[PDB]
Amino acid sequence: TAQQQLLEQVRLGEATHREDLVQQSLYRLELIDPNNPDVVAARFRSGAQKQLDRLSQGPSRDVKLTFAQIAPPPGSMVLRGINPNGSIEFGMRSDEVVTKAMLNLEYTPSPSLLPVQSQLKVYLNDELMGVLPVTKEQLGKKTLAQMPINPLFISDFNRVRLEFVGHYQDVCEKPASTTLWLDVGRSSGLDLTYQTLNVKNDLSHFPVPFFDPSDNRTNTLPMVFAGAPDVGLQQASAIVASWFGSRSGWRGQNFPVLYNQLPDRNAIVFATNDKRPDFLRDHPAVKAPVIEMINHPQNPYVKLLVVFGRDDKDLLQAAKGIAQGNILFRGESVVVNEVKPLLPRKPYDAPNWVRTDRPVTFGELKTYEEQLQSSGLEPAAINVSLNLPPDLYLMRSTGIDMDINYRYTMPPVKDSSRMDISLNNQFLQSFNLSSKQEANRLLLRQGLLDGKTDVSIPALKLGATNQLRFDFEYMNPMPGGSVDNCITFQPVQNHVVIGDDSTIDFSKYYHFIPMPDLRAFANAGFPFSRMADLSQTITVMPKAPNEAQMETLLNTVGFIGAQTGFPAINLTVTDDGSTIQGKDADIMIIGGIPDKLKDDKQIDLLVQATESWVKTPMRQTPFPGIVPDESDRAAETRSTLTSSGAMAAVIGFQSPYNDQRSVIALLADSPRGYEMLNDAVNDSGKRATMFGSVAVIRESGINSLRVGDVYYVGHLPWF
Repeated sequence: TAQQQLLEQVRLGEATHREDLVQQSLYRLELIDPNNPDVVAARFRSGAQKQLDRLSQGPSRDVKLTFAQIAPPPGSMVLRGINPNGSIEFGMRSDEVVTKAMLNLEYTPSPSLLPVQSQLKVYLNDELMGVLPVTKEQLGKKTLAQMPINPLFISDFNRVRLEFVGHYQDVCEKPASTTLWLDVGRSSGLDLTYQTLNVKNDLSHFPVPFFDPSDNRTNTLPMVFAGAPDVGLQQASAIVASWFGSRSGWRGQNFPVLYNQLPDRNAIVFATNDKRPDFLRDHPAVKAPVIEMINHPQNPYVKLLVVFGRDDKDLLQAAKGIAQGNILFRGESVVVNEVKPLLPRKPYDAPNWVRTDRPVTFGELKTYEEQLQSSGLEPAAINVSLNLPPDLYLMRSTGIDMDINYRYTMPPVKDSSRMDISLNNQFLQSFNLSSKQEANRLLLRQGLLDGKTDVSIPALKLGATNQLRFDFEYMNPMPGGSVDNCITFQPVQNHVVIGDDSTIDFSKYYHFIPMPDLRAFANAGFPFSRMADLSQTITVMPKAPNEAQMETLLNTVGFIGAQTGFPAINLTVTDDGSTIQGKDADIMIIGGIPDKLKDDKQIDLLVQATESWVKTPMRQTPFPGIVPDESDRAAETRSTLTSSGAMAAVIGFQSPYNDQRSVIALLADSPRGYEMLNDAVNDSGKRATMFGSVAVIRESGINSLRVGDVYYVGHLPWF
């Protein structure tokens, strides 16, 4: 049984005195079956009296994880004497257990390294589990190696570390030399199998059965309705999708929808008191909004979440309660009472976005403790990734001012070691590390130096996302002395630390951005992401939406709430285009166009049935400047073509009701085109290839362009 392996892991962890493994195993055995006396006794070992009180009272998946997918970008790894460690990380869900795991390697040792002495080691969260010595027959040839992985040592989050220690000379070998290396091919990878378990129908660990942060793959939980949902039900589903997208984050969001059809995976079921789904028939009527989880009628391995309410208002209340907290999930059939309204949100208050009104310390930008430090012969570059609003604008002034406090080891040379600051892989400035020792006396034979630096960056172009990089480049002397009698310096590991007191400020920027620019929409959700809860957005959805339109709306709202750090609890989904007249908000149109906005002549592309037309700009440049050129973006020709092919596009134009407000519409003509539009929307890689004002999505790919009038949104004072 799986619980037997869980208890074996439990006793293994206590034998190794590792609290992380045992705690995860307990969480798992309690998830699968918390009723047996064994789990309550094991929890007693891990207050203590309560455990004694209650004590007295499947399908499997085979996956391939090659180095080309879960390694640094190039995939291939080169291990040297300065960077001999290489890590590969993967995660296991809390509802699945790994039975068999195998590691396959394909490496080529350098021809010059000494045999036997040079060996390659593997570490699965430490726990040295084998060494691979280098023989004479494999000194300079490609080798195939296979080594099993013990399943009992695998936890929720774990990595495998490849340590390469090698030598090429007995005496006077040069460190950091290129003669020693060990290239690891990208074809190498792991080989493990996961097995699902029939977890208990308990809502206490919400939403682990439906979404667990341990899984690093895309979260694709579907949704099921009764068919042709009403306006309020669409709003509730959009709110739930936004909350789930915010919770998932960068994993990827995809919410397929079904109409009165059972799914084949964990899904959310929306069922009012009336028009109940066919499989939910004979469920007793409810008087209050209630949330419960029920097993799939066919197999118990699929867990379904059912949201029940008297009417669409109760469903909206339940969705708003789910988006917020204080629900206190426990057992099943948890009811949601009146939910307090959310407090008003200041613009640009997204939790993910870095604060702009006040200086931001490096401590809050740090995600894990070991991010702001490095060690080794050549310390690794410290990377600090910060998400920024996409409308930051600089108007002839000093840009990002940042104070840096750092600690570094004393360099061997006086005035050679430098610290390099790079933004978006662009060199910014260099600072020389001080030293108090001459090189001539280095052949003769304890503190840590401190440093303070003030840095100002022009930063004309920032973008939706960016990262920093601090490179500490030392000079390491080679062996010297006389030729007949040489002396080699023993390598010493040097540590570089960036203090948390370092602050970065963006208070000298302005919220100005040319429009229409859907690249910011693709990367940050602008302008709907200006309000974290989407309190200034109206969604125009077609009457009686089909599956494709519901899926497109769900995916768009999920990605918008994923780029933003907060769910959209105040989104307003409408059914007709007449109500948006005389309103001050950003209108997002899904699958179609209102007749009043379709003949305003600001539209640069309109796909209607088999006929579509586009306004070609005058001249398109691959790399535009900061200031848009109106002459270049002026329309030149309008060509209309008709064909049976499937196509979709996303366009943006100024709202005809307000100068500041903007309208972005997603349009499709055929179900295939809807499929391609969904795929482009939910895919992060494809969504980053769109810019300008019109972005067509054909089978070849996405070919965007910029055309039309330019309207500026924001506040810009005198100059």
